[PDB]
Amino acid sequence: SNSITENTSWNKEFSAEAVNGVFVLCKSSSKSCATNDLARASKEYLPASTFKIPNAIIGLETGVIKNEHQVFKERDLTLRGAIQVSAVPVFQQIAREVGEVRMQKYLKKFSYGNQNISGGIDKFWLEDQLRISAVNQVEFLESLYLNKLSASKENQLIVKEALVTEAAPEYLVHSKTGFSGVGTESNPGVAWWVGWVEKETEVYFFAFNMDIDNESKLPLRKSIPTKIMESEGIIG
Amino acid sequence: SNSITENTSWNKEFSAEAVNGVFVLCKSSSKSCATNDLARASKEYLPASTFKIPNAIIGLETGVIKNEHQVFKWDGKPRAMKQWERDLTLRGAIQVSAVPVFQQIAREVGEVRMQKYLKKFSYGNQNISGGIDKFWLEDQLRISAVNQVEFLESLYLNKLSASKENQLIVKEALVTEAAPEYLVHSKTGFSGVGTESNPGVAWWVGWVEKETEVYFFAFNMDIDNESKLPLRKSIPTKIMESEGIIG
Repeated sequence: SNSITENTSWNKEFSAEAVNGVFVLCKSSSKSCATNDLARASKEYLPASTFKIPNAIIGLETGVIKNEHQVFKERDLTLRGAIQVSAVPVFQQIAREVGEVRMQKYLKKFSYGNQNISGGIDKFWLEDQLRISAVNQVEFLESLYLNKLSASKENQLIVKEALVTEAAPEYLVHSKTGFSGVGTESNPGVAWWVGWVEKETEVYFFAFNMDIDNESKLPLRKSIPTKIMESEGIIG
Repeated sequence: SNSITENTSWNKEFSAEAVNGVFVLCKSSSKSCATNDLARASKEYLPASTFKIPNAIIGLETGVIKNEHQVFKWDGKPRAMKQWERDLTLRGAIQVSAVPVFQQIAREVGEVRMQKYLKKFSYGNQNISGGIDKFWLEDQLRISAVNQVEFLESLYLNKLSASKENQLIVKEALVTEAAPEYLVHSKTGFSGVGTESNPGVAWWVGWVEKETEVYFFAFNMDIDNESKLPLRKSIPTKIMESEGIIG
């Protein structure tokens, strides 16, 4: 069995910046998750570039992505290079070569959100038909961490290393940002930060999302979760 | 086939700190390497904890290390450093240089398998004599900075005689710095202080993966005082910063 609890110890991190959002933090050894908002933790949002995680695994499994050091046979762009920069055309052509049938098959195997890829093969992760919750993101990342997705162990290891974003002697942070855009005041955009931390022998999975109606607030997608995980003694 | 070229453009990074040492830097591949000291670049030295890289690969390929998520449990007995007195992951044991974890891996691998893999890996003089749990710390095993680059390039390319999975597990365990522009994979080593006339050796070896290019590096220096240990990272870091590789 696994569990989730709602806490209030992190509410001060959101209200100080007037941010509507959710953080989900799961400790692997205890199979326990904590969140500031159970309803928003289960609410499905378009994934935007957090979709580069399953798209990279599917691209490698289908053979569309050549290897860790060269996406396609920029010409010498590495998989990590494509995940960091926007690389809009790169993941568009990966999705096109994968195709709707195989993309649908793998998102069902991965239990990835509502699995609705309607709206166009090269932009459905932005069309707002495909949606995934913060809880679903941490479940998906735990499966990737354990090499339990329906993909080769090698391809899961390649994507795990490509997602490293911070390294310290005591921990490794794997993460991915996403941003749908600013939307409007009545219908704001969504900004994500999802990932996990390998800290000594413990592993912490996390997923953050927030309403955003101004790119001015974009830095908060990393600063709020960073402050929570620093207060928990996980990073920093 | 491979060429080693000696330049003087990094000599001030060494003379400013009164350090006798060598830096080897290769862009893309080991086909062309640059160094401050052609003779020292190929001179073989005790690997010390840089040996944890092949030892980890061999531990995984022999099954002594069961898998990626292996935890090395602390039995509660005294260890030489307090940071080793705890359960450790493979990355944890590598990052804190937990000698006793790797001594037990070496004992379980055994002399016959250890010799076989160092021959497959072309790992320096491949001399493992003197004690299965200390040959890389105080005996006759020797490897040069150029050989370290060649070995790390093979690992980067998944060309060592080991599964691709096991090479990927060790490569992720070696990550030491991450930035949007690059990942640094690296390992330090320090044989000990020796004496003023017969100093020890300190190492920093690794590689830097950028968006479209890779750089392999190996540094070693004479050291007779622990106060000089920080130079094993500061000299090569200053060189790679001046080359626009990191920072």
